[PDB]
Amino acid sequence: MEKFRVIGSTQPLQGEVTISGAKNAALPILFASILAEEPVEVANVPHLRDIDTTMELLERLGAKVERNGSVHVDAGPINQYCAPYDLVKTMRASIWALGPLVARFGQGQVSLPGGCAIGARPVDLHIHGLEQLGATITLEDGYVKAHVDGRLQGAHIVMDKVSVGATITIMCAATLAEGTTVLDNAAREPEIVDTAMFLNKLGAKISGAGTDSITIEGVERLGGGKHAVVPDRIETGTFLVAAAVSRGKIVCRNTHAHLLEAVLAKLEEAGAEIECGEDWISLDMTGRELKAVTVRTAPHPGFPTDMQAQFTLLNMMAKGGGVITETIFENRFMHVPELKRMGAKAEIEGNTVICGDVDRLSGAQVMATDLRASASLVIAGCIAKGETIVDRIYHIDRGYERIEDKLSALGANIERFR
Amino acid sequence: MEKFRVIGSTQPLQGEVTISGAKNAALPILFASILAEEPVEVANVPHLRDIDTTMELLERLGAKVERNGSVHVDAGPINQYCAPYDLVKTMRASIWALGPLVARFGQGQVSLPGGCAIGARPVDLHIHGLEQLGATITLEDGYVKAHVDGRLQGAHIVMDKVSVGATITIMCAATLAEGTTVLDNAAREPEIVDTAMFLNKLGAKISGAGTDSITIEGVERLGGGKHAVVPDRIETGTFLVAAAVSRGKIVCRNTHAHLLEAVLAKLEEAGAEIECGEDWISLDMTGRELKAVTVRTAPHPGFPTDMQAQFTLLNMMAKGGGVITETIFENRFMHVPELKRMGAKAEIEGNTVICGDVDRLSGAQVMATDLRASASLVIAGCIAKGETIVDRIYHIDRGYERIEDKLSALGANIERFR
Amino acid sequence: MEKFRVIGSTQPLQGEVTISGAKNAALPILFASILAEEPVEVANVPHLRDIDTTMELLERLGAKVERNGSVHVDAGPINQYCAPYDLVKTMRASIWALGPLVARFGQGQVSLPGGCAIGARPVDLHIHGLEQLGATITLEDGYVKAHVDGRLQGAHIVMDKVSVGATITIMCAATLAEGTTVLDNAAREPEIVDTAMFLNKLGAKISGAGTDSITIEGVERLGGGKHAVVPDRIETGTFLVAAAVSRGKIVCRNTHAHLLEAVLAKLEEAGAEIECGEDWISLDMTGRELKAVTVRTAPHPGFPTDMQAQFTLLNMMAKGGGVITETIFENRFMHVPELKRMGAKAEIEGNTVICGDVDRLSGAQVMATDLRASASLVIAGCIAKGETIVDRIYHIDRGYERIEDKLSALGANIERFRD
Amino acid sequence: MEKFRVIGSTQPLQGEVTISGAKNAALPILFASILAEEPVEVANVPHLRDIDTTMELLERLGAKVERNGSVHVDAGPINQYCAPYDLVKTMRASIWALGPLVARFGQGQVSLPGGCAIGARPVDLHIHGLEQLGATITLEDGYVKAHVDGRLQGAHIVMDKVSVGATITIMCAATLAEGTTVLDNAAREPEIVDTAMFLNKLGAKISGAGTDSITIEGVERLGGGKHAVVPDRIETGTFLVAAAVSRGKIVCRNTHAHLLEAVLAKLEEAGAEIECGEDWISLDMTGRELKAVTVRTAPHPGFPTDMQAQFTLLNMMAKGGGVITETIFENRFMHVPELKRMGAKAEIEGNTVICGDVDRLSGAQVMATDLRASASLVIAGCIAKGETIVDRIYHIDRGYERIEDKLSALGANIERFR
Ligand SMILES: CC(=O)N[C@H]1[C@@H](OP(=O)(O)OP(=O)(O)OC[C@H]2O[C@@H](n3ccc(=O)[nH]c3=O)[C@H](O)[C@@H]2O)O[C@H](CO)[C@@H](O)[C@@H]1O
Ligand SMILES: CC(=O)N[C@H]1[C@@H](OP(=O)(O)OP(=O)(O)OC[C@H]2O[C@@H](n3ccc(=O)[nH]c3=O)[C@H](O)[C@@H]2O)O[C@H](CO)[C@@H](O)[C@@H]1O
Ligand SMILES: CC(=O)N[C@H]1[C@@H](OP(=O)(O)OP(=O)(O)OC[C@H]2O[C@@H](n3ccc(=O)[nH]c3=O)[C@H](O)[C@@H]2O)O[C@H](CO)[C@@H](O)[C@@H]1O
Ligand SMILES: CC(=O)N[C@H]1[C@@H](OP(=O)(O)OP(=O)(O)OC[C@H]2O[C@@H](n3ccc(=O)[nH]c3=O)[C@H](O)[C@@H]2O)O[C@H](CO)[C@@H](O)[C@@H]1O
Ligand SMILES: *[C@H](C)[C@H](O)P(=O)(O)O
Ligand SMILES: *[C@H](C)[C@H](O)P(=O)(O)O
Ligand SMILES: *[C@H](C)[C@H](O)P(=O)(O)O
Ligand SMILES: *[C@H](C)[C@H](O)P(=O)(O)O
Ligand code: NA
Ligand code: NA
Ligand code: NA
Ligand code: NA
Ligand code: NA
Repeated sequence: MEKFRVIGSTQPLQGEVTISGAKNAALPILFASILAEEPVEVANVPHLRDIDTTMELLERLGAKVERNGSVHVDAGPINQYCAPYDLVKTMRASIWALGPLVARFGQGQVSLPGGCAIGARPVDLHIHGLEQLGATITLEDGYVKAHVDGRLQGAHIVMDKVSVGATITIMCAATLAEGTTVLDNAAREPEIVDTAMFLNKLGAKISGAGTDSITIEGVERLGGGKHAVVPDRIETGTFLVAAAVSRGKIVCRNTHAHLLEAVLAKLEEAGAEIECGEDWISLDMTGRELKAVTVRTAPHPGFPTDMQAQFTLLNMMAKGGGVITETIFENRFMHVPELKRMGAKAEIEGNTVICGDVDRLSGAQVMATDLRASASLVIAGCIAKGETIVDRIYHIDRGYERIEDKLSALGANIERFR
Repeated sequence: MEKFRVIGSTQPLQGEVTISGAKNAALPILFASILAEEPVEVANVPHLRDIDTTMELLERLGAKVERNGSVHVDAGPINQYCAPYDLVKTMRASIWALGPLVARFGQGQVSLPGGCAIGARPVDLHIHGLEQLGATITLEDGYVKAHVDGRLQGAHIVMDKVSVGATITIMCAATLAEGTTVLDNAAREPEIVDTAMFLNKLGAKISGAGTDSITIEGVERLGGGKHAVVPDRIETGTFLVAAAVSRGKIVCRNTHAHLLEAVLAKLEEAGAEIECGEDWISLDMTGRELKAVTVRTAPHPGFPTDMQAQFTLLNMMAKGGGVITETIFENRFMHVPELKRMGAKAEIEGNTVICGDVDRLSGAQVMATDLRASASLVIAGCIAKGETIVDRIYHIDRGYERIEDKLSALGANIERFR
Repeated sequence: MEKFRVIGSTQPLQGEVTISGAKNAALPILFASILAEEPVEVANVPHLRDIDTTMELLERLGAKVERNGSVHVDAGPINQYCAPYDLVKTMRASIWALGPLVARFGQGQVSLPGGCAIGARPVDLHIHGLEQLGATITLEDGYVKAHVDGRLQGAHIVMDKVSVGATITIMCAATLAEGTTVLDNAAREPEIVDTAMFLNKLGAKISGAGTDSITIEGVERLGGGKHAVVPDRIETGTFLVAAAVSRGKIVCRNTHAHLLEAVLAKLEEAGAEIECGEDWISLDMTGRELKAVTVRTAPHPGFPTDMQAQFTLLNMMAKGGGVITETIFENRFMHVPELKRMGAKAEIEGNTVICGDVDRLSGAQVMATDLRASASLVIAGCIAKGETIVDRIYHIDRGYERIEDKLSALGANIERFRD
Repeated sequence: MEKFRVIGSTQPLQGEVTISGAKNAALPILFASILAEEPVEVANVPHLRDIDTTMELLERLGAKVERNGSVHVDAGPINQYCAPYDLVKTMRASIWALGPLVARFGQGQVSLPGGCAIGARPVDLHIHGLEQLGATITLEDGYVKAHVDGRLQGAHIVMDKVSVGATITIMCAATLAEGTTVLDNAAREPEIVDTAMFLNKLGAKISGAGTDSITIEGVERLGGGKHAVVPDRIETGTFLVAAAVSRGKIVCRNTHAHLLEAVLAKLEEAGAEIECGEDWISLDMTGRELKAVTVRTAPHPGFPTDMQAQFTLLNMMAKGGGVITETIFENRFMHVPELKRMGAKAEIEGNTVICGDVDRLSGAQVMATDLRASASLVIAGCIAKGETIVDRIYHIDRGYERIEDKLSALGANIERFR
């Protein structure tokens, strides 16, 4: 198991960082490419483990896949329709293959994702969504087995809850259904907007993406095309926090303020000065005193739960307390007892963390548990005093491309080892 | 203390009900008219106590007010700026007086509302939204005291949580600020749309209302005009549920399905046949079995917390159990133990009620506690066996207009008495 | 509708206060006397609205009832078996009438309590506990109708949750059942112990009260007798909070520390010097810095939920934050938005209050919603700057005896008034 | 990693099983023996990973240790005082080393445990209680470092909350203090009672163990002795559920009903025939109808949280719903989504699972995440239709001795493989 050895410092993290394509846009785009009958190019895809898994999954369906900067996909010759346990237990996102498969081939099988470290994370909304589009779905031997005689049919659908994943499953499958689909109470996340933009280039007709009502007019087939994935707003916030919490000064390139206004306002409120350009965001925390903030996770454009662990660390270092309420997932405070091992002060109650204030963390051996928690611990390591060992660092590589290099270019002292 | 004596019946409720203007659009529109220098007419306003309290409150500022079908307001000669405790303790919506006063006159005092039966209901967002428009705000003798030297200044504001009230405060006040305001993560409720249509008729420049990003270009003054208040989606919901739970058959006039797509979909799922027209909605339940649903309250267009009490009842009488989860207010199951007095089966756990199934309620003396719970008890009274006395019915009059007359036309047996 | 006009001061509250008998012991014991075939005298009973309500409820069953220092009760000639809606809507402890009546007479009807301000407060455990003693129970037109053909039958009962009320129902009712009952996971509140002491004087055979396992050996009947009610630990805590929060000095007479060790340790943790005698407790906070504390309400001997609102105020005036977590009742933070009107700082999330720090509160008009919140507002009145009007003050009289007079003896400026 | 291959059947699980000594007794007793200057012998100790790890902990302090039926410990020559990271990350109960060490040697160091999967599990109450006995405690490099100049000082302590672990820590440490200690609001779990019996045989002076006030009079030193560990009530509960959920008939030996009255009563309420002897409990579910039940977890003698996963399975197979509220640990529902893979039906909200009804589960591949979930998954494997693979089965050996053997003796078809 790979680990990070991090040697901390009161040195501010400063410099520049090039922000990669969004993990959470590139995934649903690549799964959406199953619908396409012609070759497809997806530019600005980061190198992550979840993309290798996704790439392998498409290969195992009969698609031809190749990558470096872009990923090229020829989904034309797809002639298998299963996403097996072996891969799904690796990556629950695999659920996204069920919609495109049934919609294009009338058939689809996908291992039901078991339990996630951050929550039970059921998929009822995906299932009920495709059923509403005319599919028949069962569970046999732990596989969600879906099928429809003919084409899926357009329907008016109102989501019980706001769900990113399910909004996508339904929107994507609806592109090849007969007639028109109106999905109400959809999620507004910008990766949804990007997945629609991509599909529309292939010959789909999706309108209202990024509003709570999405209209999809079904077409008989989708073609080919090129698309550059939207920048990663979470990677972006992650580095801004890294600068904020170290009295630092950083500019993020190839990223856009409109993707993360809630985070940018919270960072301004915690003391930072923020500037924005055509395609960059800068943060200056030099000579500014870090102040605690109150936070409530919520659907976009509210505060994203993917920034929650990073702001737990911020508040732990910020004077004036700091309270974080997590509404989205039920078990996403696993970073707290780890940070406590480094001398951090906080208390948990239901869905809320109440942070104390601490001048400086102490290096210690800690263990990553999930993707965003993992990053917070590495940042903690950078500012702490002495040597930090972050075990199980493969979690980071699921969502950050070569984070040790990116942070090293900012003055961090990080070693990847076995 | 007025009461309702209801004699229940197995007879399904049938007929027509004419839906009134939305209470929650009428109110902010009325408070918004404080910004107007010229006479205003607000049509399609229901007769509720809360609208009387709002009228009394404008009178006390120096406005000229009168009504019957419409409400007529001349806020030109206003020369006092305090909303006093004796009225605010009656109706917390009075905080809406603060923003217009300070925006137009540079000054405002409103009594800080105390505890609500359904929740703590703080107004921290209203105060902090106004502070970002450049107002200086104190609390003194229980009065939220706001002031600004000159005009408020437009700003970029990102809401910390979704709030209907706070969104309104900020939008209305920004219509007279110098420069442009952008309000992100605003509430999307349809009463916000209405208020904004109203304000634009007076010379305001508000775009994006009904989306999560509201842009307001400030103007130096607003003039006069005439506006008709959007129909009440909650009152619509309430009668649709009455029909459904008595296995009956109704049509609601002067309403629009697009105001309540979440409610209509749960009524369909529960078994009801629903048709919609240009300005009407019907529900037919005759010879259809009532089926339990799970519901989760959320901000519009999700399932409204103002429909939750009524849907508790529906589940209590429906087969298959039913689960209602309330995310918005922390204490809105006060109806449950009073319904249990009538023989209902339910268990509360945290923010969730788990309903059993019951064939028919039994009449009993019960007590209304809040507006929406009140109507649930009344509906319950109509289907129960024997006589139900609902104490403290003045709550119903705050939000429904002569509901004993509307239900009477549908065949209910209801007496108002002391 | 009565109010208090409180005028605040920085002068610490100082002096003595004589603790009355526990309301929450007085009540079960009076409902318990329904079992008694002959005269009973209950000493050390406070003068409260809830006791007046209990005495009328007893009268309406056919008991003969008088009071002043004590309450005298002859339950011998009881001839009716209904607790009517008009009384239960007033006081939900009226549910305790169900078990004695069914146990002694084979029958009892009691109106099913509605919603309470502080939580839904179902009574399913009382009912189920009585069903398991052999009773048949139905809900008919809002009334809990219980009957049994003959005497109740002892049973081994394991409580699904800890409930003060239900433990008492089952305990009392069991004293006239045939054979032996063992109640497990029983509440251990001292008011249960005192009710058990009371019943045993009348010829009952209750053992293990105050532990999690209570054995009741049923008897055929119960005599009469005399009992002085245990001190009120909540009133005790409430005055000790008053001294502490006013940076003052107090001694409470006719009370015992062993009733509230959890409150005392938190008061010491808040920075107070506390001393105890055989029947008194003193607190001195003079020259001392009030420090915030974290609290988790929990069954006795844990931190009592009835002290929560008062400790909410304590933490709001204390430095260092302060976190209060309520695990018992679901909606018991109504005092918070009212204290906010007086300038307090706190935020609520779920079952937890996170308190800020404030040097001095500010007088304002405020509304009592419940008994314990009522007292916290009064105490806040005493230390705030200026005048405070506490509306709907009748709540306080449900559980405190002439509280304005007790506070006035300490230095407070309080006026009960109308209109 | 070892796995179980289970092949399910409708065959009822029937026969006998011998209950071992309680895991949760044997551990605190073996940590308690750090106090003793003379050899100690602890009989009826189960063969479990956690007991190997404890024996290793003890040796590393310099104690002499053998086992098989019993564990022998000679703590006399202890010359070291650290519980290192490499052991604590394996088993957080190593915290119980801290108290005995500082009590006996004036010094102790223990790695601050990180996150547990079932909750954050802080240890604040152990620290604050040892400080109240006169210890000075610090956090340094992730180690809890305790020390006192001389002997500990008996104190009057009220626990902020009920904690099994801290109760024991404070109780054990107090046996060597100068003077008397009174631990109010103490935990009452029978494993505390057992530990105190063990200590009094060595010369300690503990009384009240079993109630909420424990009085310990300090002595100078403690000698040696023999003690048979109390039967495991959770292992007992677990086999009783296995029979109940299989329409089965079982008798458990070397166990006592008074250890688990809460569980027996819910089993009876579920429709099972229970009978109890001097040292046995039997359950007969043959030809009986399994009925759902409600459970609220709570401190002993309430319903134990270590039975909650098993009772989740039970209610999932029982008719009439089933609600389970967990009030002790904040993330103890990880079995749920894994059972869903097997066709189980249930939803979760906050601290509560709302169970549906299923006639028979479907074999699938599933993942154990903790001790009690692990066992519930194996039992589900025995009653499901088809083949079930439970991965990461080492979890189960942390607390159940040779469970595949105990279950085969009841009819089951289980295979341990790699
Ligand atoms: C795009 C991606 O690869 N993963 C992201 C995606 O996860 P994901 O799409 O799983 O997140 P969702 O918005 O679907 O889920 C949010 C909440 O809704 C619940 N829910 C969801 C579906 C369902 O059928 N039933 C149900 O109850 C989930 O358990 C969770 O409690 O959005 C999350 C919300 O920002 C991000 O944190 C994840 O990083
Ligand atoms: C229009 C009107 O007269 N009343 C409606 C309005 O109330 P209202 O405008 O009060 O509702 P909000 O959306 O503002 O409140 C929603 C949640 O946000 C919280 N919050 C609100 C303001 C604030 O400054 N801080 C804060 O934390 C509230 O306590 C609540 O828990 O919207 C509610 C939600 O649809 C409706 O049920 C009410 O019937
Ligand atoms: C007259 C009297 O002595 N009143 C006290 C008594 O009230 P009371 O006896 O009502 O309080 P309980 O101990 O019964 O209630 C504890 C918890 O159990 C729940 N519950 C209770 C009974 C039941 O049948 N089902 C059920 O679910 C309640 O809703 C509550 O959440 O104890 C409370 C808790 O210490 C004190 O605050 C009250 O001042
Ligand atoms: C080795 C052992 O005997 N383990 C058992 C023991 O664990 P353990 O002794 O760790 O359990 P505790 O009773 O201490 O913990 C109960 C609750 O208190 C909290 N807490 C605990 C200690 C502390 O210092 N601060 C704090 O907040 C925990 O988060 C938990 O939510 O009791 C549990 C409760 O039945 C059982 O499930 C475990 O199997
Ligand atoms: C953990 C985050 C989930 O189970 P995965 O499928 O995304 O790994
Ligand atoms: C209850 C709904 C609130 O407290 P009000 O101010 O509207 O009376
Ligand atoms: C409120 C405290 C309850 O409903 P009561 O019966 O004591 O008035
Ligand atoms: C999980 C059960 C805890 O971390 P452990 O230390 O007992 O493994
Ligand atoms: Na902080
Ligand atoms: Na139902
Ligand atoms: Na404080
Ligand atoms: Na609540
Ligand atoms: Na079930």
